[PDB]
Amino acid sequence: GFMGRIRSVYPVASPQECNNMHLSTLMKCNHCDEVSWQTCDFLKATCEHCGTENLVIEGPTTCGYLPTNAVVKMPCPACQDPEIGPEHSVADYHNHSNIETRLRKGGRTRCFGGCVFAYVGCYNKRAYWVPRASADIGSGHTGITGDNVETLNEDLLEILSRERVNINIVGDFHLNEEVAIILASFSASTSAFIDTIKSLDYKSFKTIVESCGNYKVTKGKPVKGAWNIGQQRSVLTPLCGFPSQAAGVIRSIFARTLDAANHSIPDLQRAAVTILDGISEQSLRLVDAMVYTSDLLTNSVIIMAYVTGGLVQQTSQWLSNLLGTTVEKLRPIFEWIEAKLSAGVEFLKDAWEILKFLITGVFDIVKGQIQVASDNIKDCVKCFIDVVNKALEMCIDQVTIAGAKLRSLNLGEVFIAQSKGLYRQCIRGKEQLQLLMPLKAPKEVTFLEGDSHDTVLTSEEVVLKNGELEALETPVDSFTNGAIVGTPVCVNGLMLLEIKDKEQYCALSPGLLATNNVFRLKGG
Ligand SMILES: [Zn+2]
Ligand SMILES: [Zn+2]
Repeated sequence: GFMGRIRSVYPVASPQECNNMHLSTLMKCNHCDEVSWQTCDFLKATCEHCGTENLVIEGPTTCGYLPTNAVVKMPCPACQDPEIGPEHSVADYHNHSNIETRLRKGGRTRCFGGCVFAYVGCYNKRAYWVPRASADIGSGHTGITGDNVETLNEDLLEILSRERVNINIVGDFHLNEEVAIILASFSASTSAFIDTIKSLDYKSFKTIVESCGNYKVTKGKPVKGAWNIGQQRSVLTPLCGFPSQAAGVIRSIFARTLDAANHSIPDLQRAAVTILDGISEQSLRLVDAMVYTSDLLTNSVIIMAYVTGGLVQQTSQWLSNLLGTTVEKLRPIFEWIEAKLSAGVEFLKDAWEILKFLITGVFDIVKGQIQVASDNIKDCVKCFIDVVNKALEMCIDQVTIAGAKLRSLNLGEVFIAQSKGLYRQCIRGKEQLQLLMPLKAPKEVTFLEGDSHDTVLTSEEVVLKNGELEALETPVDSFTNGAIVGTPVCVNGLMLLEIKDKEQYCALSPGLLATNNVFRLKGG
């Protein structure tokens, strides 16, 4: 506010070095009829569910952890009104502030959740108040003041009066709301928090929380007498009353409630977008960082609706990247997804789970079909994978390399899919190739490009041979756990790596490494 008065409070050079406090009262919201801790100033509170501004009514209140250079900013009626204006006297503020005050020996004060606030001045038509006295139940928390407060107050006390508060992750470590708002408590801007929240894991959560706080972080699954992080606890609780801006965004995002009603998912998505943008210009990028890079667990409708809308584009991207081609022949997959997204809330959590598979799922491509690696694949995901595999099976045909017929996959580029991996049929000419070619044989040698196991090359003598070919389903690692070593052979015009005692041969790649497709010679 006025620089001289603020500097008598804090060793502060500019009003912007002052940190806003988190104030909240437990009260019902007329619009949503729910009783929730609502963020507020001295007179107005906002529902974190409804998002509607309300008038503070008597109830338990708290100021949360007190930050450095703490202030409570409020719109100034006097500064806003045209007649009185930005220049006004301390007592003229108090007349139109419509904030009832108690007169102490130091001057007018106002109390809130165990802090006594004093008015320093207006600045940019906003009043600044500072806490002249502030309780501490430990870790800077101001405690709760109200009628049935001790039950909650005693829990808070046991976690917080410790020199080092103990964070205990009870199960497996996962990004949920409580973890997010604890990390957010350390970030001076929402933008900064975005970068820190990426690729989060127990170690990084441990190093960050411990470096920047009086915390000790334990992953003992068995719970202790301190702050236990299990699952599904709201960030709308005084223990999570951190005052920073990022924490404020995270608390709002995870508290909004959108009624899915009979709306389709792309409708809820458009609704989600506007709700999220009003919270913060960074919130879309914040949720994206949390969902796509740190495996956020939540049941929030807004967060789920924001990311799962679209979905076809995210699915096409996922498909194009692992098939290495355009996926417009796979049209059936996208119609199905459009259809299920139109169902609305019914499909919402299945959309959520499909998305998470696209991001972190573990599979291989075998005989032109996706094969997942885990049997805890959810029922909604098994159904989705079988939608995809049925679309691929429409694109399956037969290519015949000279000597044998091999399973094809016509996807705007023909791929070979007899075995694990998708193989291009790139032919490079013997001209200039590293290994010397007898040129006895036609220069119709074929390579096949794709996933390649490391190879050792005993001798570079090339050995032509002929006879008919057999296509074999067997994987190379099944017969070769160790790196495969061999001397090249060309049968009818493509390099098949060979070891003589084994009756099997494997195809070669540009760069001369071995591949999964494997063949044998007629009659063994
Ligand atoms: Zn409400
Ligand atoms: Zn004023």
